[PDB]
Amino acid sequence: GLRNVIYINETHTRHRGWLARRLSYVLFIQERDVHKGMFATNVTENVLNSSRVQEAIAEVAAELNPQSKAVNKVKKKAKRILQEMVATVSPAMIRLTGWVLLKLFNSFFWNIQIHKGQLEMVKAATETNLPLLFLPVHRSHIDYLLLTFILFCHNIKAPYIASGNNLNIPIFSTLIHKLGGFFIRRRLDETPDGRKDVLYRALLHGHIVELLRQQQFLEIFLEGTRSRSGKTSCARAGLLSVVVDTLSTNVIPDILIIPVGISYDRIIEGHYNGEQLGWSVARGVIRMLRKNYGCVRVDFAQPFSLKEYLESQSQKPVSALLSLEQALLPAILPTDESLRRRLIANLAEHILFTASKSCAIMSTHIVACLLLYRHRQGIDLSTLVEDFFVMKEEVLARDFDLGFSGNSEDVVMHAIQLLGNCVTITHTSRNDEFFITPSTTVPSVFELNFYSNGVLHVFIMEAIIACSLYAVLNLISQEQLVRKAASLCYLLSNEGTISLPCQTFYQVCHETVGKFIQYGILTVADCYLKVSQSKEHQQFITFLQRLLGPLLEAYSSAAIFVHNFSGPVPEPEYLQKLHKYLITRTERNVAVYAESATYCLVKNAVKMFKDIGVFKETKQKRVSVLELSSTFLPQCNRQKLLEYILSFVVL
Ligand SMILES: CC(C)(COP(=O)(O)OP(=O)(O)OC[C@H]1O[C@@H](n2cnc3c(N)ncnc32)[C@H](O)[C@@H]1OP(=O)(O)O)[C@@H](O)C(=O)NCCC(=O)NCCS
Ligand SMILES: CCCCCCCCCCCCCCCC(=O)OC[C@@H](O)COP(=O)(O)O
Repeated sequence: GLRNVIYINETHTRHRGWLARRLSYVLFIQERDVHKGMFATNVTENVLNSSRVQEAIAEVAAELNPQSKAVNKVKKKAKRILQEMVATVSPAMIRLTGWVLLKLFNSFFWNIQIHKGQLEMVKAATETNLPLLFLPVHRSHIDYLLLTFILFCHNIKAPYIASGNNLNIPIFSTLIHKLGGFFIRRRLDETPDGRKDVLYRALLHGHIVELLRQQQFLEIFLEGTRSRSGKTSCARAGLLSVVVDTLSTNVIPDILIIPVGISYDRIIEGHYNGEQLGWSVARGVIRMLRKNYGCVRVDFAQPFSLKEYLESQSQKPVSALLSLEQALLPAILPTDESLRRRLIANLAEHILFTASKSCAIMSTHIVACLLLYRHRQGIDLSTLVEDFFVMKEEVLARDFDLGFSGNSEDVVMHAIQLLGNCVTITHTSRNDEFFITPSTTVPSVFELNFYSNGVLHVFIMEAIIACSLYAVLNLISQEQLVRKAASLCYLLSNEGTISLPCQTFYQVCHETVGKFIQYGILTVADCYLKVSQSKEHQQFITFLQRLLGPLLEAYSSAAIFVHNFSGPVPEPEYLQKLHKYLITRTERNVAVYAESATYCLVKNAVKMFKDIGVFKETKQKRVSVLELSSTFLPQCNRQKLLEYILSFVVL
């Protein structure tokens, strides 16, 4: 029950015949319904006529005086900001781009899958007179080309995209402006001379207020950048404040929010090893686009009402105040605007979770997951083909989408040829069957790990309970397992979203222990559970244990570096000589999983220690210098902090 948006023969057009086939596409572009009338107009004028904006202008001028006829200057400046900000969509441009993208996608992709039922909802959300808001998860640059192209090819008007100021350059800007992309500043700060450019912020508020008030569609990537790790990073609540404020003020009745999940079998950009490790370009871009990449699946979550969601928050009698340190450390070592911050901050996480949990699991995702953790030593095809069937069922049985179908053999054989850089395909003695080992080198592994992290979010919970199960043992008391698991969540907090922000970890772990008894891995003898001593269950427990190896090893070997920490140092200088150590631990062959040396997990560990408050952040001259906290001034605390993390990791 799917749809391939790129698959366009004459059957997708009205006119038919030899000629009508030969020019199939050009007709399909002609038949699309996009006119100038259904786009917001008089935007600059309406934003410059705003009573908030003119008052914001009125006071910024007032400061500059010894009558006050300098208003001309600030007003003339205020205009120029909107002149570089606002977008101006041209149906002519959109069609002609859509045509090109329909050629190019059909060149360097195999297909782009859409579940009709998910879009038939969006076409019901469209035909109610409300402004929609599309919140995808940033992974590759192609994300912002797809989201629009998918809608354009179902007779839906292109959304106005919130774009980084980087792209604002001559020619390339005036193209983007005509394709809906409106440019916004980074940090919204002219200079540290001024506190806040009240004018710019008021104009930015006004623009979005106006663009929503005219019932147009908005596209915001809540992840400031695309993910280097290959999993959803920390959500930014920058613009969601601007969009919620619009509702808070009562200038528009309601907004619909649509989480989107775009999964790639192979991202055009490829591995991020170049960053994670720490003429000739244009040649590289030719070398880039001449390669083929795999399948794509874009998954739209159910549109929900922000108005109702914001009411639903006011039904909660008490909010979550517990600190990451106050959760963990006491178990290891014997308001007015702050509520408003948390309120909008949680929404962003709730969205990214919903989006990330829509993303379809790919073939590469499943192959990498097996190759890294299930085997590593490397296996002959037949065993991997039989496993690829077994894993596929494990994913479907947990209610997740697959971005592949057909013969397991062929779906794996396709997926190998994408991982051809990491994977080595050889011939074994007295066999017609071919052998498959992955790379365990410094640079190659990161590519396998990156694509492997695609599946991590399906098993992330069961893995925490699987690690905690091993932890508690060194006839389990259920309370202790939940209590122990609950911290391993607070510890791996920064690494990624584990569950919905609206419920506590205790409950999530209780439910996931509740799942293990339903599967029948744990059974009843306060409650006393026993682990099923069955080959299949044990190998699954050890797979789930192994799966979190890199994510614990890095956090362990991070604390091994803290053991000897000399004086206060700037963080950007520290992170490099912490990241050096983890590379040096592969270089010497001390670190087990070479995955751990990735730059992403280093930032997570330091932010985790900064959340725990081992390093007291005392930022100066616009950089974070790390002060070794009074609690962790002695050695015996850091010793226990090291001993603790070691309990979860298998030796
Ligand atoms: C413009 C943008 C950069 C703003 O984020 P930022 O400036 O980096 O983040 P800050 O926390 O410094 O934002 C400052 C303001 O945001 C608002 N804000 C940020 N987090 C907030 C939260 N949790 N609750 C309420 N308001 C919040 C406040 O009004 C805050 O005011 P302040 O300056 O007095 O603190 C925005 O782009 C963003 O972060 N999110 C969208 C990402 C994006 O579209 N990037 C382009 C690539 S497609
Ligand atoms: C049918 C035709 C479809 C029309 C397609 C038009 C698409 C318009 C694109 C608008 C401009 C892009 C949107 C903003 C995205 C953006 O700003 O990406 C850059 C950052 O996130 C990532 O930065 P980094 O990872 O640090 O390089």
